Order: sequence, then C-alpha cells, then structure tokens
Amino acid sequence: AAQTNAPWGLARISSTSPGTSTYYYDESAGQGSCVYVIDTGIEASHPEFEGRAQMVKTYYYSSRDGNGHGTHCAGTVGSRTYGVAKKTQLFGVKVLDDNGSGQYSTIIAGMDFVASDKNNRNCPKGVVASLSLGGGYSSSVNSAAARLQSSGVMVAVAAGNNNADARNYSPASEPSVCTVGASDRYDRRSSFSNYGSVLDIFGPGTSILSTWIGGSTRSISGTSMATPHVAGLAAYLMTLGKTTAASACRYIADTANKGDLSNIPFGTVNLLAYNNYQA
Ligand SMILES: [Ca+2]
Repeated sequence: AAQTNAPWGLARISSTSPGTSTYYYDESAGQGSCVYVIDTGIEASHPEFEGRAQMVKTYYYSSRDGNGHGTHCAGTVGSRTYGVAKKTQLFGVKVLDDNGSGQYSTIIAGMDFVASDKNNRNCPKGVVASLSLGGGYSSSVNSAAARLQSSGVMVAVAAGNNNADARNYSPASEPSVCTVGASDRYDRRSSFSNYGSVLDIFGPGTSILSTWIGGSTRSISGTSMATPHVAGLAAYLMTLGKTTAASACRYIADTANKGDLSNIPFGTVNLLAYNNYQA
C-alpha cells in the first residue's frame, strides 16, 4: 500500500532516506492488534478513527479528551490519514487531566489497568501501549511500566523533552521498556529531545500533523509524538508476525535505519524507526 502526500513522519518510517512524502506499508495495517494510548484521552468520535477508537478508562470526572494531546497521539498510532497502523484498535486510558497533568499514583494505576484490561479485549495479533508522559525519576513509576511490559504488552514511552539525560526521568529510565527519542524532518535530533544510554530508538517528533479535539487536526512536537510512531510500528509488525510484544523494541532497533541522525550525543543510539516494507 502507498499513501501519497503523507505526513512527513509516516513517510520517514517507511523510507531509507529523508525528504520523501509517500507512506508505504503492508495493507494488513495492524489489523487484529490493539494499542492503548495512556494520556489525556481520545476523542473517539473523530471521523479519522473510523469507529476503531474507544475510551476504556478514566480517573477523572469525564473520559473525554478536553486537551487534545491524547487524541493527537492516538491519531499517530492509528488514524486513517495520520496513523502508522491504520487498522489497529485504539483504547484510551485517561491518566492525565485536561491540563495534561497527572499524579504518579494515577499514572501507575492506569498502567496496571492495561496489564489486566488486555485480557478483556480481542487482540489476537498482540497488544501495545503508548505512554506519552513523564516526570522525574521514580522507581515506582518505572516498576509499573516494567510490570506492564512483563504482562505481554509492548510498552513504548517518551524519552522526555528536557534536552537532558533520560536516566533522570520515568518511565523513560526503565530498562525493560522501549524509550523513544524525537527527530526532525532533516534527520536531526529534535532540539528538545532527551538522550542517553536509556534510549532504545528515535522516531519522528518535530512538527507532527495528527488529529485533535473538536474533529480537527494540528501540527505539534514532542517525544510524545515520536512514541506513537513506534507504538504504531510495533502493532503493524506484530500483525505481520515479524515480532512479539516481548521483543518488538529489540526487533525495531535491530531493523532501524542506523547512523543516519545528526546531533546524537556520544553514547546515545543512532537508530531511527523503519518498517522495512518492500512495496
Ligand atoms: Ca530493553
């Protein structure tokens, strides 16, 4: 399959070189997989989700996305136009309020929720979680992310936007999950992206067009935007039978475009997510 005039990030994930604008992918498109988006929620009624999105949990007085951030992330995972895995099922877990804030205890509860709730969903090709959130180091937050991964969910988490070493942030610093840095259209590390030995992979994170609340669309930037590219890629690869939740991060790193990014600090991986699709 080929989507012409795709967002640059989708084109990049299917390309050995920057500067192209068509997204190429196997038509299976993540069918039979599920991705949980743990964030501010998802506007499920957005035409771009085609009935494939559902709120499953909230810790606040509403499950609606009153922010936009979660809807944007969900769109990059699996909207028809802006998504990597255009046939995946999307499940929203609102651990962040409409200001994008959340107490660590609520975030941890949301991760443990997904670890159980996947047993209530039909996801024969496998389960992914995209966590576009972060705060300072907390062993408890890291441990929750490790449990979620351990339960059989491919966990992708944002490295953070501090232009700092991700070892000081959680869940970014958790070794057993997939920590994702952000890059730009010109294959440079995004200026805000955290870095460090704890990073596993880079994905497109600067100027990312995707869905927003009120049925609209928006371009925004963050390691929160790179993460769902990787989450979506994982879902896509799992439906293709190429990998499993346990080894998808490893598989993505093994099959990445290597040594192509600039401004990568010494000791940080130079690996950009790539679907290796031969059209
Ligand atoms: Ca690891």
